[PDB]
Amino acid sequence: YGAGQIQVLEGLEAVRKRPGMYIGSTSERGLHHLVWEIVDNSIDEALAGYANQIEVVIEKDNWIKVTDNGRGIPVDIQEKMGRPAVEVILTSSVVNALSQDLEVYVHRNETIYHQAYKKGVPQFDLKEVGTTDKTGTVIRFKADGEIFTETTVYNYETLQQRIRELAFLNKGIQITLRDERDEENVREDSYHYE
Ligand SMILES: Cc1[nH]c(C(=O)NC2CCN(c3ncccc3[N+](=O)[O-])CC2)cc1Br
Ligand SMILES: [Mg+2]
Ligand SMILES: [Mg+2]
Repeated sequence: YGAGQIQVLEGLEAVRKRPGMYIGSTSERGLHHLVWEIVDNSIDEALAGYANQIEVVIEKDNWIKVTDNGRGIPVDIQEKMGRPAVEVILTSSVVNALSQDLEVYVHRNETIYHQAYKKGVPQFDLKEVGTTDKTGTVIRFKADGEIFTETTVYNYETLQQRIRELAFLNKGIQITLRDERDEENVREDSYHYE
């Protein structure tokens, strides 16, 4: 209703109108860029000194799940928007705007908080769903086929090459890639340079 929500909605419209100006293209390259946008957040949180494990999973139907053991995206009610910080951050995310569905689970304050979105729009208010003794952020997203019209299927080797490189370039971070798309044949590569 307020000036805040208005700018968020205009922001989503702008990203979906010209996706290639935000992520380079809507080809297979652009699809893979979505993963790097999320993963780069976890890398920064590790470099800041608050995380050291990152897991990227290619799930059934080419959902992507990214999990870190950082502090967790904050959930406190923000001054600007009057909404949880996590909601504000994710409603301005290009990955969220270009995903048909996105989910977040924040582990923080010994609590698990959950919110879901479609094309960047929150589907309900941030909800406490359980408790935890760890901190971290889990992001699950499904790329929007309306945007990524060529393909929404990830290439394991493409993710693997860059994930390995990230681990090599950011020594000490454990980065794991797992492909669960075929439950009968699951592949996993784990990188941890010392
Ligand atoms: C997958 C993933 N991980 C993160 C992440 O770790 N974000 C950090 C950003 C800094 N955070 C903060 N922590 C404490 C106070 C204020 C903060 N902040 O400014 O967001 C913790 C989460 C964002 C996303 Br997608
Ligand atoms: Mg509570
Ligand atoms: Mg380590």
